[PDB]
Amino acid sequence: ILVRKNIHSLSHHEAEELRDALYKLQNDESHGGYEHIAGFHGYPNLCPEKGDEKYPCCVHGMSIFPHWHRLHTIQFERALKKHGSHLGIPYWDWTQTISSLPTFFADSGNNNPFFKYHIRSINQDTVRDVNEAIFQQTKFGEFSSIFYLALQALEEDNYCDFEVQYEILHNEVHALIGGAEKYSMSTLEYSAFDPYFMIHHASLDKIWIIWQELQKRRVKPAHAGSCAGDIMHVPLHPFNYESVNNDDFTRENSLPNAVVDSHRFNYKYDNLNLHGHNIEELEEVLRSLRLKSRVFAGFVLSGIRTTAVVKVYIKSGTDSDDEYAGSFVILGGAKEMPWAYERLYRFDITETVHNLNLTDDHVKFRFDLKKYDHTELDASVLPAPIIVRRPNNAVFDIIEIPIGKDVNLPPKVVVKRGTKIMFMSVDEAVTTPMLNLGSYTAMFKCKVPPFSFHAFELGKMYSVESGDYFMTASTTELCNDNNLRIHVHVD
Amino acid sequence: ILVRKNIHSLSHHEAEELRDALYKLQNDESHGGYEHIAGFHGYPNLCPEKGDEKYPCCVHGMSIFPHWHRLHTIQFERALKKHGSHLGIPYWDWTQTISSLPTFFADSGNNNPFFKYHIRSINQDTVRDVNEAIFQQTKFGEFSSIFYLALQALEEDNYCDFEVQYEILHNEVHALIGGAEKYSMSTLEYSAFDPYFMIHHASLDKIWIIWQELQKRRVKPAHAGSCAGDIMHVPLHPFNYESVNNDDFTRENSLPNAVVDSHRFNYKYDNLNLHGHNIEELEEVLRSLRLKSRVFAGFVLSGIRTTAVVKVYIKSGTDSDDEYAGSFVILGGAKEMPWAYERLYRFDITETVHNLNLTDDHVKFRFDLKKYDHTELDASVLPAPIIVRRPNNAVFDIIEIPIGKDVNLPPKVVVKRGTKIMFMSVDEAVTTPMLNLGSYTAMFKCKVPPFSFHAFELGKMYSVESGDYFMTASTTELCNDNNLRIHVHVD
Ligand SMILES: [Cu+2]
Ligand SMILES: [Cu+2]
Ligand SMILES: [Cu+2]
Ligand SMILES: [Cu+2]
Repeated sequence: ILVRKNIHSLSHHEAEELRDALYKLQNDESHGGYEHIAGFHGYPNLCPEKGDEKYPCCVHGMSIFPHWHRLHTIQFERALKKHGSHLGIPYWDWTQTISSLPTFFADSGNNNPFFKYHIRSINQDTVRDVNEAIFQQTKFGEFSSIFYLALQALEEDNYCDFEVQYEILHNEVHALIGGAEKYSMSTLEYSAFDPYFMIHHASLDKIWIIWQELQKRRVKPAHAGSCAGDIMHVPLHPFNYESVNNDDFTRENSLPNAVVDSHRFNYKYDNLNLHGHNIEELEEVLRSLRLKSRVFAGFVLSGIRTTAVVKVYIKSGTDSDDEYAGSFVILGGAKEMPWAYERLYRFDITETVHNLNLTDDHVKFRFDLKKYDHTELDASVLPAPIIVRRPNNAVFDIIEIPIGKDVNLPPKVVVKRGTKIMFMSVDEAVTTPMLNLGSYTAMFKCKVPPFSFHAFELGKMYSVESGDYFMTASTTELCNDNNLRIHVHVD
Repeated sequence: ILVRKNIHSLSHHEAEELRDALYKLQNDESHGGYEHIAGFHGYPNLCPEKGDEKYPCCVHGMSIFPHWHRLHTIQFERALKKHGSHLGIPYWDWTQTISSLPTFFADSGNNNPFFKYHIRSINQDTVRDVNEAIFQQTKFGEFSSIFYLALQALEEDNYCDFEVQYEILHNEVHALIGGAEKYSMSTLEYSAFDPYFMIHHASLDKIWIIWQELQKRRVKPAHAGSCAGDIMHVPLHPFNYESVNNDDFTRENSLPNAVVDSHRFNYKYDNLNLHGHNIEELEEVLRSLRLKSRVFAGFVLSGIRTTAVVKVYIKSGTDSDDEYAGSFVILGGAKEMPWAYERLYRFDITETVHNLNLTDDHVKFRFDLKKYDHTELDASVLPAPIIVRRPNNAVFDIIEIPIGKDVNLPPKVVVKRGTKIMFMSVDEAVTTPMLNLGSYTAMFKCKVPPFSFHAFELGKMYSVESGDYFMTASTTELCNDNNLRIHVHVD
């Protein structure tokens, strides 16, 4: 019987309840206190039952990334109501044209509890190094910045391929807000303490909702167990571990398959509209993208044990003229629990490609540069972008063009039974054999037969069948000249 | 309405029909001829629809190894009846004490069509280099040689862990019969032509049958799709390809899930007794093994693109005194289609170990020597034996002790939900951390967290839970000092 009203439709009278509730919680050091709730995600680490090895309970990159967050956000909200609340956590639609940071934060003075919070555990206040994060261009379709990504998440079908777009989209915000500060909102291991953090995740949660049932309207209900669900059949840590917020709902309903439905944790949003668009209205904008063929840059991101950014630079035919193809962010931090996107990260680079006039399957590759919160780091681990072209009219097929030679990436799962696959003949040195489904992981360690062309993967081709595939080098030796062994998988 | 009567209970009158039927087939060069039927398995290769790359349709090592064979044997039999037969293909129980090779073969003179056959395609007659393959010791339990293996196949539960024991057992015979001859019955790429071959596989088929329903008597019905079945949902090549024996039954019922039941291809055996033991009687002998703890030497055999033998030598405490721990055979041949046992190969070495007095989990390893049809070959690719101890009373649990350092093998699947696992602390240089379930294949490529001991795998321990596991080196560097990354799996 609670509701997360918009932070914009907020009223002075309403504003009070929020500040009072949060303050009372902030000055609370009990297991249900604010210094303890923010401790779940960032530092200090806990989860493992006395493993004396710490461990960030923050679940990022995993298939349940949104599941652990959706429950944590309600944990924050529930803790408030218990401390004297009236309305739910205010959400902020940061997709729309941002003219300035919410006055709910900016009001640093008057000791606003929503702008920052004193860690208390190891001192240090929650500081933020705001970034531009603005520059209008055009709304209502083709909205530059944020919105596109968010709208590109609802666009995606299936949940496992959606989760990626869901996270990456939310990864952006964290950066601009926390900037490059020590214990900022961008620093995974501390971003949890920030007042915004607790409420920001709610803003993202709302997007999940709109998409959740949005799928139902496409005879493609995706929510609980769909694809990589073996990871879901396990309670969210440390919500289940005996030392949680002790909130009957959380401590027990910590199971991912239970947190899948929001109408269970007693709370609803004032609306289900994004960027001023209603579900039916917004569903139209989505139809716009699908009406225009766009080339995407596949990414098989993997845990870099740290949060940072990455500027995608497209090579030009001139001589080397780079190009700001865009830029995304990867959350994380040393001591984080290992993760690796099983699914590809749909990233649009359409226009950028058309400028230098290159083909998706034809000789097309680029060299991007990544960067930590502030300093430069090993841009090495790309891992080799896996170009993917999504045809316009008549979609939900998507083509997948891996590569041939100098490719770098573990088994990529484009999933979405019915998807198309191919290979990049990049580098003429290597022809177009590329074994195919060698056999099982064992064989995948490169052990191709004596010229016995176990055909299946040729030049510019395609697929349609599902199941478990694979792609190894034409010959045994031509395998170790780049480690060609991308184990593609379906479903 | 046909029957495969024993080759021993055979009578002169009956013998004729068999010789006539086979002869008429042998001198038949049509698509349903004998030179064409034997062509399905060995050379010349076919299967792929005009891939001009040949391809041995012989399916060995795969989970459907017995499925493709069971259908081929009926193909041979059906071809005969169509050419004038009366009884089914005679089976020979080679498990029992062998006093001498069947007189159905030995009768070289009189131009016996069952002793050999002229390839005709590329000349050369079917020759065999018989091996001793005898030496009585004791029957009715603990029968040295053959029978043990066969009885060790019915012993095993589940079908995927059975198929291995099923093949390896049948792999033996091939050797002794073909010996070390060019186009012998031991040479995969030609063994198909041999008259025995066509009938021998029928002998093995009978064992599959007795085991098939034998399981049903243990409330554990395993036949069609059980474990690795994705490989079954595909017709057996080239039985389906348009150019098969054109036998309505084969050409159509080529689907593995259909060949699972024999009572479908119109044919039954004169009995279902092995080594003179009835199903109920034999089921007792099985109860004997389970009543005595036996240590086994796990094996994750993988396609060596050739058929050969391997002598397991156990190291002694003396100084290096080896020991004839036994010996098995691996069928195959250059140009063969890639295979790799997903499941482990149960091989008993009990007594051998007790002599030098060593412990399964404790410092225990051995160096075996493998050999091609006649010459020595790279004994390299072991791959590191994965010792497994099967406790007596109260079985169907099996313990799995992999290893720590200098281990070599892809993801091993002990399956059998409820199985136990551990690790060999062999080599004190490496302690007992061994990460555990790092994450997904991506993470498995070694990328363990910063000392963050994602506990699960410790010293002499165990398991019980199912699902997909894994085991990586304690530290990132300690991983590449042997490539510790055996991806264990259950179910
Ligand atoms: Cu987080
Ligand atoms: Cu977050
Ligand atoms: Cu065979
Ligand atoms: Cu065989």
